Amino acid sequence: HHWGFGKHNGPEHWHKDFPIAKGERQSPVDIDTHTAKYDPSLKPLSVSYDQATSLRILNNGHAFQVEFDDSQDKAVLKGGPLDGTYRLIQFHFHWGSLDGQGSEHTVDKKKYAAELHLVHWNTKYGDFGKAVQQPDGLAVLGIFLKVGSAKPGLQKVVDVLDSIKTKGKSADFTNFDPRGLLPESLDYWTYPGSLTTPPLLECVTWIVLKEPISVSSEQVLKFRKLNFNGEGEPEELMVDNWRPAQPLKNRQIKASFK
Ligand SMILES: [Zn+2]
Repeated sequence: HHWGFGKHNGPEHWHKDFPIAKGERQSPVDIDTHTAKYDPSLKPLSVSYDQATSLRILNNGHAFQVEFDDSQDKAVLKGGPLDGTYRLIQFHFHWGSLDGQGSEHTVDKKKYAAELHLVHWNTKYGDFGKAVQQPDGLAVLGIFLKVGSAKPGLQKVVDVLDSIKTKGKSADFTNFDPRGLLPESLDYWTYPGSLTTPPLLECVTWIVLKEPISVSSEQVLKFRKLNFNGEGEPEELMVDNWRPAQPLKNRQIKASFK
C-alpha cells in the first residue's frame, strides 16, 4: 500500500509516510501574479542544452521520465536565481484526465492541462543522491502546457509511449533534444520549495516559466493512454498525477519581469 494518485493513497495521504508533506517549504504552490515581487537582482536564466545526451525513457508507475547522461557538464542550468551550475538529469510531466486540470503550479488559481519539469542537480554536491539532501540541491525548471497547436519537438516523446505503457517498462531514448520543449520567453517566477512526489524533500529552487508551450489535444491524449499499473495487472489509466497547491507559508515568490 504505497503512495500514489488513487482514492486511498493520493496526495492527502502522503504525510503519513512522509511527514515533511506538511513542511515549511512544500511544492507546488499557487503563483499570485499580483503579489510576486519583481526582483531587479534576478539575472537572465541560462539554459545550455546543446550537448544534452538523453539515454532512456521509463514508466516509473506515477509518470514517465526521460533520463539524461549527467556524468559530464553537458546540459546545464545556471544564472537566474541560482548560484553555481546545475546539471540536467531527467524530465517528466504531470497531467490531468481533462484539459481543465493537470498542472501542479497554478497561476492566479488557473490550472493548465499539464506541466513539464526539467530536473537539475547542483554540481557542487557531486551527484543527485547527495544533492537532494541539501536546501539548494536541485533546480527544477517548470513549464506549463496548454492545449492548442501541436508541439513538434514533443512528438518523439509521444510516439514512444506505446512501448512503455505499464509500470516498469523502459525503452532506449537517445538523441532527444529538450530545447524543442522550451517556449520563446524565459521570463520566470522563482521560489524555494520541494520535490512534488515523495520523498517531498525540501531541496528545490523552483523556476517556473511564465510562457506556456502549446501541445495538441492528440499529444496529451496519448499521455492519458499510459497505465499506473504493471503489465498483467488491472488497468488504471495514468491520469491526474499532479499534487495540488500547498500553503505558501513564509515564502515570497519573485518575478524576473515587470
Ligand atoms: Zn514533477
